[PDB]
Amino acid sequence: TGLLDGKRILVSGIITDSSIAFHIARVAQEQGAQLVLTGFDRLRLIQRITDRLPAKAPLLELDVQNEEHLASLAGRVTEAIGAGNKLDGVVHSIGFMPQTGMGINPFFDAPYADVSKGIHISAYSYASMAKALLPIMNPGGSIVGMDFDPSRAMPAYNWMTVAKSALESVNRFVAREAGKYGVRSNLVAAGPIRTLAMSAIVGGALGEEAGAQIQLLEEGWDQRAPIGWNMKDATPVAKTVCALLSDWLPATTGDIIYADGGAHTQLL
Amino acid sequence: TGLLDGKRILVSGIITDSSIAFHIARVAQEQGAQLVLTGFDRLRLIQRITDRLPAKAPLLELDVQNEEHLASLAGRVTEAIGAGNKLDGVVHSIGFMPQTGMGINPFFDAPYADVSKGIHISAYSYASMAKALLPIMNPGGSIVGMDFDPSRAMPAYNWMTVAKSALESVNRFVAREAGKYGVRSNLVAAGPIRTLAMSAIVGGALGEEAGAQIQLLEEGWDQRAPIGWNMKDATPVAKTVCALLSDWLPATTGDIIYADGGAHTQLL
Amino acid sequence: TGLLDGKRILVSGIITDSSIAFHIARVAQEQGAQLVLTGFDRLRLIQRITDRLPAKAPLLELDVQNEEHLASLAGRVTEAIGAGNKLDGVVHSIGFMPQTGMGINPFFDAPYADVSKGIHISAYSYASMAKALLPIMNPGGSIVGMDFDPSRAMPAYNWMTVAKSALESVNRFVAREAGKYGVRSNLVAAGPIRTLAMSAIVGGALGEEAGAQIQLLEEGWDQRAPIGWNMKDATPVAKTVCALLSDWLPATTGDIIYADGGAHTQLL
Amino acid sequence: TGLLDGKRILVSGIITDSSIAFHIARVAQEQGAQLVLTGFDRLRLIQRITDRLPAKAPLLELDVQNEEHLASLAGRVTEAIGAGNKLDGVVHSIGFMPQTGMGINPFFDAPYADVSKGIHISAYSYASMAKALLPIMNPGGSIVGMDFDPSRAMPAYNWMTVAKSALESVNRFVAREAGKYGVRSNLVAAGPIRTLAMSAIVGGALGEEAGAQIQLLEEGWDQRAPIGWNMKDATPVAKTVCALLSDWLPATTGDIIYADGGAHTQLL
Ligand SMILES: NC(=O)c1ccc[n+]([C@@H]2O[C@H](COP(=O)([O-])OP(=O)(O)OC[C@H]3O[C@@H](n4cnc5c(N)ncnc54)[C@H](O)[C@@H]3O)[C@@H](O)[C@H]2O)c1
Ligand SMILES: NC(=O)c1ccc[n+]([C@@H]2O[C@H](COP(=O)([O-])OP(=O)(O)OC[C@H]3O[C@@H](n4cnc5c(N)ncnc54)[C@H](O)[C@@H]3O)[C@@H](O)[C@H]2O)c1
Ligand SMILES: NC(=O)c1ccc[n+]([C@@H]2O[C@H](COP(=O)([O-])OP(=O)(O)OC[C@H]3O[C@@H](n4cnc5c(N)ncnc54)[C@H](O)[C@@H]3O)[C@@H](O)[C@H]2O)c1
Ligand SMILES: NC(=O)c1ccc[n+]([C@@H]2O[C@H](COP(=O)([O-])OP(=O)(O)OC[C@H]3O[C@@H](n4cnc5c(N)ncnc54)[C@H](O)[C@@H]3O)[C@@H](O)[C@H]2O)c1
Repeated sequence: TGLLDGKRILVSGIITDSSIAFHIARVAQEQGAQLVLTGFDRLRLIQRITDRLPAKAPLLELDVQNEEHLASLAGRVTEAIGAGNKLDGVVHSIGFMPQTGMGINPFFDAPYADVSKGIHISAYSYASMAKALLPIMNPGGSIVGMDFDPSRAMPAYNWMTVAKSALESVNRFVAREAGKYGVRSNLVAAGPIRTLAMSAIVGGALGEEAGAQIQLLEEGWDQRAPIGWNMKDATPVAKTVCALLSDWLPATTGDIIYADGGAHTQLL
Repeated sequence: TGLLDGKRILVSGIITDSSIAFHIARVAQEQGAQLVLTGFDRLRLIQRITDRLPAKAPLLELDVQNEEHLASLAGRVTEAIGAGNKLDGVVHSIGFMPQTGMGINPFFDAPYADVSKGIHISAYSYASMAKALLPIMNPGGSIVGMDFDPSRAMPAYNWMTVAKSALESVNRFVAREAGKYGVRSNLVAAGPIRTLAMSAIVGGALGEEAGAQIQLLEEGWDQRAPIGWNMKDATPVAKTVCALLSDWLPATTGDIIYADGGAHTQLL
Repeated sequence: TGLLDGKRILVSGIITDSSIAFHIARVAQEQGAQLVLTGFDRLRLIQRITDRLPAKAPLLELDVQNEEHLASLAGRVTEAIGAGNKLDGVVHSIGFMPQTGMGINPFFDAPYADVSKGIHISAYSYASMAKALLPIMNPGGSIVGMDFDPSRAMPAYNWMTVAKSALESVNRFVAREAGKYGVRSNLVAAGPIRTLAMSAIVGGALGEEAGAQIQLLEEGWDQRAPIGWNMKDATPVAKTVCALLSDWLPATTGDIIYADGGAHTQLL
Repeated sequence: TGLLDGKRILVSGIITDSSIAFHIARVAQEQGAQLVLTGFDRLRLIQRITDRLPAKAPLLELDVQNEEHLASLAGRVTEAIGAGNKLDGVVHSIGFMPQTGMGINPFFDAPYADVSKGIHISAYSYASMAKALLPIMNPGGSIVGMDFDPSRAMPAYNWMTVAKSALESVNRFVAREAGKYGVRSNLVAAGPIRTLAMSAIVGGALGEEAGAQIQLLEEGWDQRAPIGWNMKDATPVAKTVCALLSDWLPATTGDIIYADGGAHTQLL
């Protein structure tokens, strides 16, 4: 018997086969979950990547900055899962910050429009998704978002760290609203993961100094983590998201679970 | 298939049928775990209470303040589980603070010997148990302890809160040592639970003012918790301990999971 | 000898005589600081209110959302303090969240444009001010911003709490940039203060339920605070801002000082 | 006019001229405070070191583990400051952990008696001192203790970190009791300081690996700190203690002020 046997779960954020959400979707399906997927802009690309998941899952277009996509979301989901069926889980694995807000570009040089775009996609959208999906969620349901520990400032991450701080605050309020539906809302704070974007940054896409800093940050992470950290393996992160989607953390809400090898609990 | 299918788990802290550890033991057995239990002082009492668990589990005497009990523990466990078998899980559900360190008795009036006894049992023993059990634990293993959020001072709990602050610090160091064995170490910070001791305190066993404060603390907790809090139900806490004992939080260590209805994430 | 004797300090955020920044400006002048003030929109109003300060201070127009005001700020300040003189201190006491983002209006109903306006003014502007003022700041300088503890979600404050979480994150990055100039950056997290806006909210300006919640929040605050909390007295907050502007906290940066009567350190 | 003009302050913890408390005492006297000093065991040594302070200060014997010294403390202080005079400030700058609880000696190998001694001196004594001194403290008074950020586990510091976690918890309760006298209670969390004991540890007194780890910890600290960290300079720490002893942080209690160059607010 699967951990998510009989659960209907919406998974957003797949772009490539290295996306954290691809691994969340794989593990959830291995655990008996019936999935509905949401994708942004490049849907032909997303459909081909998701064809490799162990089971079939309908794909729906969702640009979190689009008011029409959000207003029609619940109707499109229920149409994909069948009338009279509701979701048991929602996975928010969406994040973006324009290049001006990250890397070698000075912190003070990011124009507000770019910061605002990044916060809209990375933080506000967590509330936006919950607003659209809570009316079609079952009691005992679970909303999970992806976080990167922003409690301390760090090189290169810059305004994305600010967006994550706002996300953690948004999550605590989403928990208040979700509670009225008998639904939990939590974040998984993951360690660094070698996604296509991350590999590009290490490769110097956002500047040499930013690349050097991010590579050093990842090395320090594995060193600190009492059980180590493998940036090339998103499976421990995917399993943690599934733990929160399950009935096994029923008294946890407005909270953050750290899937970071325990690195944030250690100084050196 | 059970969440803890094939896992060998040691569970300490059963005294009565309302002990949090009784519920941890029940849920773990419902989930396919094979248990070994440890009990303090009143073993005839503990054996009769544990007879009501869905499956048989050997009972071993363990006074955490006794150096001989700790030195012979691993040998006694392996004798109960069979030579060549190791533990996959350890549950520390032990806590005690002499009456002088709690309730209406003034904070400044607790003599050091009493505070020291309370910290020995409630905090140091987490390290003591890990030292005794880590040599007989399998990689991928998990040690879980019971916590009561001590980040803020609260009426009546007094020196027990101080002992919990020390426990959280001990846990982060146990995580460093346990990591070398491929073992995780975490705490479950539970909301208030109506154990025999708790009911006695509400009943005024530690003074009227302390009883009034603890009853008010519990009411505020349910009010704050976005999903509510049922002090009479230890099952959500027991399930959370099992989530940490499972393979579903594999990247979490030196950490604290809050099974408190989300009360600590809300101000009012 | 005054605490801020010989210091040139910029103070933003005065709108009325009950503004926290009015009290910051008064105490700073009582302590020998030479001030330059910034005001938003209603400058005739601000000039008349600031006429009541114990000493004269030049007033400069500053709309933090205006790119031209920010680009000319340093030039206007240096013109007011004299060529060859730099600032020793900067006070950010600016906050705003459109009504849709606060009170009885549901959390999910705040449109992004309103949230974005609120975050621009309340969080991004802390970075904006530092970018404009750091080139005209002396080593040993200090930037202070006003915070309202957003670590936990609370009724009514809603998106303003989210903006404060973003502000705390912005502050840690401003500290990195300010450090290069030998300048500190910190926040003062104040308890609730009966400003004109706060009195209006208690009076039901943002809805009855929000008014009731905010009044209850303030009462709980004084109760929890080991030294109490007087919402009608901004002087303890003003003194704390001056402590950070002084040479008496020289090793504190990227940090938060709580001037809340110790309420955040107590559960009940 | 001095920051502590007319204040009567008790300063414990002087052992050598590099003790943090020596610098606290110097800065306080430079700021007009009238001091009373307490010393442990080697009083002839302490008297000769304190002779170098800018002004005379009476020295009283105080072993925090001695019940008689604590019971007679208030009487001895009032005798030194004159009948009808009370203290305005108390500085707790006392810390000790037996060698078994620190360095290369394994975390699990520290016997409870040694851990208990270390917690008695380093944490319980903060409550012990407050109990003895609060009856002879004026309203508006301030108690300050010395902390080393224990929120994360770190190599070598081991059980001393556990003692600091307990100290932070003790401080929040001392704040509750001190509030009844109109007195504040706070901790100063300092960065690493090259005291005689610290230099000895870097020199390998607690083992080579511990020495290497502590030297690395200090280097990382200066690197992270946006304003840097000078382990050879206790003056910024001494000034911060004086800020808390002054009337300039009147709304801060049960709290922790970080005098660490802002290192704890930065990840890398
Ligand atoms: N990679 C890491 O090291 C790391 C660590 C911790 C947390 N996270 C977080 O995990 C989440 C997933 O990112 P990832 O690392 O797997 O990278 P990714 O690039 O694989 O996924 C990000 C996703 O966001 C989507 N997205 C962007 N703008 C959108 C919009 N307007 N509407 C809808 N979707 C939009 C993209 O299509 C993409 O699928 C993000 O929240 C990220 O911040 C990443
Ligand atoms: N009850 C609550 O509200 C609450 C909330 C959060 C956390 N906790 C924690 O949960 C844990 C379990 O306590 P509980 O609430 O179930 O109460 P309990 O009284 O049922 O269990 C405490 C156990 O500690 C054992 N113990 C005491 N001294 C011992 C010693 N010297 N050696 C070995 N065992 C010893 C007792 O025998 C008992 O089985 C404790 O750590 C407690 O602090 C309790
Ligand atoms: N009142 C409280 O209970 C409380 C508690 C903690 C923190 N704070 C914070 O203290 C700060 C000062 O607010 P206050 O409570 O004294 O109220 P206030 O209304 O007196 O001051 C807020 C100021 O922000 C200014 N402002 C708004 N939009 C601006 C813009 N576009 N450009 C420039 N300035 C702009 C206003 O002109 C006003 O002077 C804010 O950051 C607030 O969030 C308030
Ligand atoms: N040195 C650092 O890097 C550092 C950093 C942060 C915090 N701290 C803390 O600062 C405080 C002062 O220590 P320090 O670093 O200046 O070292 P220190 O050795 O100079 O001072 C410690 C003092 O504690 C006293 N003490 C020990 N046992 C005692 C007892 N039984 N009764 C009374 N006094 C007793 C000693 O006599 C000594 O004066 C301690 O709490 C320490 O943990 C030190």
